[PDB]
Amino acid sequence: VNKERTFLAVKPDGVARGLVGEIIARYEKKGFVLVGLKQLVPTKDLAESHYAEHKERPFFGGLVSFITSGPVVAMVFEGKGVVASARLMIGVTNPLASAPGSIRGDFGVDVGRNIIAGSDSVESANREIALWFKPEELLTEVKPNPNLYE
Amino acid sequence: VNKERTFLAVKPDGVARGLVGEIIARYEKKGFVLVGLKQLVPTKDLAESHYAEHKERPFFGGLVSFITSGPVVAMVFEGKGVVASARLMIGVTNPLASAPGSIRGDFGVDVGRNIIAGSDSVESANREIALWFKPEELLTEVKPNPNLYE
Amino acid sequence: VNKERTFLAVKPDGVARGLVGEIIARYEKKGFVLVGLKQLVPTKDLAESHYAEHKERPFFGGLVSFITSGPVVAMVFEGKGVVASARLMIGVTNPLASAPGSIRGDFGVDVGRNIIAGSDSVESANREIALWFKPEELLTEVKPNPNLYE
Amino acid sequence: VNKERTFLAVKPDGVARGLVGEIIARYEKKGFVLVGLKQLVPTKDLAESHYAEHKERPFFGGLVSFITSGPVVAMVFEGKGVVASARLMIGVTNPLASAPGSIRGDFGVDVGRNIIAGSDSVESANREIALWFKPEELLTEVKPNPNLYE
Amino acid sequence: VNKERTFLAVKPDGVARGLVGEIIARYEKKGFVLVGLKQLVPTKDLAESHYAEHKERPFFGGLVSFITSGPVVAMVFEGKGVVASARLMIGVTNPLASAPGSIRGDFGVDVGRNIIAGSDSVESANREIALWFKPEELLTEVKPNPNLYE
Amino acid sequence: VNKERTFLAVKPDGVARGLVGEIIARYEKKGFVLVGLKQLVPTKDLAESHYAEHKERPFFGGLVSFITSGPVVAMVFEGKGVVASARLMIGVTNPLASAPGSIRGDFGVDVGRNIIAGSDSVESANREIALWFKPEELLTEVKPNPNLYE
Repeated sequence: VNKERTFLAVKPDGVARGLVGEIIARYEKKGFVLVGLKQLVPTKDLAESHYAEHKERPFFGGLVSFITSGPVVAMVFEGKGVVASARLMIGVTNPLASAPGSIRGDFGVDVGRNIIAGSDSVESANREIALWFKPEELLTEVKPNPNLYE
Repeated sequence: VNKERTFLAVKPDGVARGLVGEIIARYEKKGFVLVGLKQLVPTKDLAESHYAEHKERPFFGGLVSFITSGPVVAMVFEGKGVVASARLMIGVTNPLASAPGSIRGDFGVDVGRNIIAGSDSVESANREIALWFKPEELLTEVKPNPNLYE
Repeated sequence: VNKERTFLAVKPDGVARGLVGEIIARYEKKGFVLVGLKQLVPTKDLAESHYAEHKERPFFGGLVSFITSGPVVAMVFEGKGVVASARLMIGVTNPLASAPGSIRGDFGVDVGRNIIAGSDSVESANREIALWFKPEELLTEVKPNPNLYE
Repeated sequence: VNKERTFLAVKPDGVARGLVGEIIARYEKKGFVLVGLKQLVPTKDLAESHYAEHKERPFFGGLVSFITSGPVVAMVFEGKGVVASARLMIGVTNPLASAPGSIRGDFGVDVGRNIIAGSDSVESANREIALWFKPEELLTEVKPNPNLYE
Repeated sequence: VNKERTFLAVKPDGVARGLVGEIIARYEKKGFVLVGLKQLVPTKDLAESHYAEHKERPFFGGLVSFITSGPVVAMVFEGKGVVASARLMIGVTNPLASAPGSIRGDFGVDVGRNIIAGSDSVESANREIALWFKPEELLTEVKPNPNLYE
Repeated sequence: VNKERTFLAVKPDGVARGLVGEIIARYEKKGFVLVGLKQLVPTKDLAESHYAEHKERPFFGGLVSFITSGPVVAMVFEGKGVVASARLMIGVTNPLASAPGSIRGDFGVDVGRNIIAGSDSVESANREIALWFKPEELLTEVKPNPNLYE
């Protein structure tokens, strides 16, 4: 189904480096539809909840500290297979090993400053969307270019 | 002063044509800082207030109808001379007469589908920002790349 | 009216320099619709007819010789004000004096190797289209993106 | 040998989405030479012949219907290993699984709207070129940039 | 004549912002030929000599201080009318008033951080080239693409 | 460590094709820092030393002949994992088999005209840097954007 949605966050390093527009344009060109979008400086509570799966790990603190250190651009994109497709467009965890053409492959060098993060599964996407966005902040009616889907 | 701000709205035609990222990237490359950003479908009340200066004119209705017909990406950019600079980057009212290199010059053809609109003066910017955005939706602390200003 | 058409020819120097795609993309992004397109090596008869307005001038021979020296990409674009708009996107006769952002301003240096030429008026466009293209080579039904025109 | 040729068709969805110039530019930058180019609306006879290998399959009808639904940009490119190289530049059948950097990976989302198709072998290329183009529509003498081949 | 040369320096702010490649590519696409190129951190003596025309003015000190504050990418480009053409591609002194499409118009905001500077006349170019480059650092034989000049 | 360095040379075919700026921009966008840069026409002695590992092979002569046939743009980039990362950004030896998104994948077609070459290991990088550049030609103090490294 064409209504799958994923959550993407341009982290503070991506915003600070002026990469927001470049990133959004890659998803728009692909044909995914923007369904939610806003810039905010995450609070500690929102960050700890977002990274809750890592809470027992040592690196949890650093992830929380970094994401609340500056503005973040949060967005929700809709489309067929968007969850896995957006991860492929992002690259792998280590930017140095990500292929040229991917966001991290083209712009990043360090695991801890890897620019953007997207949901890893439909289930986590559904959880993340509900955490970061109020229902009224998301488009209800979506209309993709008519030349994108059979 | 380097803290001047302007309000820009990517209208429904610009969002529908997948031009949001392209537009944001032009302002980021220029060195202006994103201070507010969100997508919303304007209500009639917000639209009539935004276009209040034209309320006695015949074309008022059409402007209100069009802007509430679909999603809009609202944003606030900060920087020296941003109000006039952003207008220059946009082009003139008629896209056909706008120079190649400007947003309307590169992407538009009709006055009524001219993609984006920006504040025409600091005073109108201040009014528009307060209409479209709550104070907590705007960054308070802004940090431009350190190589941009003397 | 939205059905005006203009004739554009990417000259041999533009084809040889690998600029065909770059040029077509500029008109597509603008919103003009491709209505005719083909590559051919012009015959002397077609060239002399195309440049017939200059036939009494000394430089006529050189224009004819150059345009028949290699492949040319001929195209017809449709849209509101396309004739004048396409000239503005091209630049002025001398590439050195053309503004950055225009095709000649961005890519050319010499009057005699100025990459592309477009019709100078609706009347000349109508004549040029009929010279270079058979009626069955042109789209009859045209459908522009629906977000381009009011 | 440097004179191998392949047939590429930008399908109706690619033309409708304004991707013709972007696609041609990718092959020009690569160093392949444009040897044939035209826009046409395929007739049913030409479509059934093009897709003749699938004629016994159920999905044959849909392929024929779609390709004759609007304009197509047909082209022939020449160069060493162009047949396999052009397929690699295109991506795999499913755009969602195509790598960022490839045409389908960057712009497509659905198998049935996958933008462009290229010959799968030299033999099929030779058949397709002869179907879509008359011999006089193809360049006989080809001259690649002199810095491309040893 | 096609052998005119101009001197361009990407100042410390341009180097620091990662704009070197973008700038060089604009001149290469235009058709000008790179005849000299190097990165160096200017010494005070070289800076005072470069800005010698302003030595009696108050702002002289600041120009000298800034240009010696970090790496500079110095280059010499060759081609017809390159001196005036390169200035047009750069924009005017104030980046805010420079047109979109020009380097300063697209990337700058402050007079004192205006990214790049080029020779203002053939005479000053000849002086600047001799100051910044040793004769053996410059190409003697130049070969422009053959499709650029008549 | 973040101070690893690699040597890259845009070969004569890359310079001749106007690809210098495009290539430098890819490394700048990635976040690597330019630490050395110059254009020169290699002497036979420098070439034979650069390709010394192949001196017993038949193709040695051709490599030496080609690299001394015209200008070369030599550069040194600094950053974490830059040696392997730059090779990945370049592609594989055969441009036809290099993935779209890589420099050779996007721009090349022949093994002998493969545009650019980078060090294959830290040890060879250290040798190549010392061969092509004098110590005073390299930046001593390097400052990467502060948003690149943790």
